[PDB]
Amino acid sequence: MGNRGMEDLIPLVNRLQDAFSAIGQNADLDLPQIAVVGGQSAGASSVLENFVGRDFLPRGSGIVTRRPLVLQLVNATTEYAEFLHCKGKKFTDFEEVRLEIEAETDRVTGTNKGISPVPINLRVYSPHVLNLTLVDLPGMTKVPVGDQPPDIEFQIRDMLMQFVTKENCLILAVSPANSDLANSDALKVAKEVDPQGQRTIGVITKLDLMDEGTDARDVLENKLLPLRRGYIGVVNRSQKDIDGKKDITAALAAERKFFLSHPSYRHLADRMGTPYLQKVLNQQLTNHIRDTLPGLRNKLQSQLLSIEKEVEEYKNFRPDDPARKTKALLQMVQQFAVDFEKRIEGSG
Amino acid sequence: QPPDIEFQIRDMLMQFVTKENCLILAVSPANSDLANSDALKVAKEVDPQGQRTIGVITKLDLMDEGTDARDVLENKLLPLRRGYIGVVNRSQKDIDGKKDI
Ligand SMILES: Nc1nc2c(ncn2[C@@H]2O[C@H](COP(=O)(O)OP(=O)(O)O)[C@@H](O)[C@H]2O)c(=O)[nH]1
Ligand SMILES: Nc1nc2c(ncn2[C@@H]2O[C@H](COP(=O)(O)OP(=O)(O)O)[C@@H](O)[C@H]2O)c(=O)[nH]1
Ligand SMILES: [Mg+2]
Repeated sequence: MGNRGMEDLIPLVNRLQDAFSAIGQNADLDLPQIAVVGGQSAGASSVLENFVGRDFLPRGSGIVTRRPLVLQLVNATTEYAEFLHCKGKKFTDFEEVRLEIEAETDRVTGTNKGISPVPINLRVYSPHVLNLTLVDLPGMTKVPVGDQPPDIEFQIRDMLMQFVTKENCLILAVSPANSDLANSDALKVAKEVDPQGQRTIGVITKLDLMDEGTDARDVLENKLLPLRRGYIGVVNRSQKDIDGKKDITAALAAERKFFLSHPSYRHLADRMGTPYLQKVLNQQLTNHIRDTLPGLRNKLQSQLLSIEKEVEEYKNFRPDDPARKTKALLQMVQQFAVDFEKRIEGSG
Repeated sequence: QPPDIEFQIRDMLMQFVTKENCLILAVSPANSDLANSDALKVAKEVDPQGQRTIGVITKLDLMDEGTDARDVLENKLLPLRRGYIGVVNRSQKDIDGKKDI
């Protein structure tokens, strides 16, 4: 478990914040939010929790993500979690967090596969995290089931648009490997909000459920459908694994063996896996934080220039200074005589 | 393929399933959530009452270990008037292996 690529980026945020906080101003470290987009049963929830590094989300077959979950990571001296609707309560075990998520979902949506556009806000504190916003959205569908109205498609789409048309947001498009990539819904959305692929990152899931004799080699090599940032293959847990409480360590080891042994993927074994997706995202934050430094320097540079002309004199102040008093006297008298002539004569 | 490939293919479907004296076979794999099928959405829009539509489930040997399609084959998840029929075809390895029908 855990995400150790944050450690190299936490102090940079602290140092810059301490730099501005001393002057009574805050640092515009507007780190982007990460939205996970995909279709029903694509694997989005499994992907997202691997970036957080904690096992707390609900996952499995069926419509499990019935409400948008917004996770806010906050740097803190101790690790704990809390909800907005459980004010005054403290969560010290993520299993309780997962159960609360299901309970809060059913209380509003019912049990017959309902949805609700009102999100759930989870705030996890920890010393090993940045101040990040992570969004876990419901998957998209075509036809209603259970109590879903005829317009279930568009209600889900609007929930999606509110979080992906927002600037400064990484779109993490997850698609299954055992379905034709031309018929993925994630990529249809990405190419409508991010035409040039500057934000979009593709993930290919379910590489271990391919039909025998077929592979995704022309996908992971960015040949079938060119994507600016390429595709990353991942092998998450199976539904049996979820119900079997399979450990994370075993899942990662199996993912490593898979890519190292599959004949069509060995030459890409180092571009794929859970840890590589962490590295790409972390590197994506680091590029953003370092791309904003020029603005911060210019702000401080402008302020010094404005203040410098006066503090040059204040720093040399001595109360016993006849020269200052007489210089002040000549300035006041010259100001009065100019103001006086202005009002009477019209000069100036 | 131009940007409007989606609506060019759809306009071809709407020339054969938008008329009477026609049966429609809604084909969809079983290794994906049935709620996301494009076959049913088209059939439901053209044949709301399910008079003509018949559902087919094509890939039952490719389902993730630990689940099954009973909720569909028993016409419970998305009840369809004429039910659903499950089939198991030749894999890609078999097509290239010259396996007899
Ligand atoms: N074996 C395997 N199972 C997967 C993979 N990706 C997703 N699944 C399964 O697909 C189901 C759906 O997972 P989930 O992410 O909750 O779908 P979601 O509704 O999009 O969140 C789960 O049972 C996962 O175990 C994969 O790469 N390999
Ligand atoms: N293993 C397996 N493969 C299947 C099954 N049904 C279809 N396929 C595969 O589906 C692939 C494409 O089928 P096809 O009918 O051409 O899809 P189409 O583009 O709609 O015609 C073929 O390679 C088949 O081997 C199945 O039940 N099991
Ligand atoms: Mg989900």
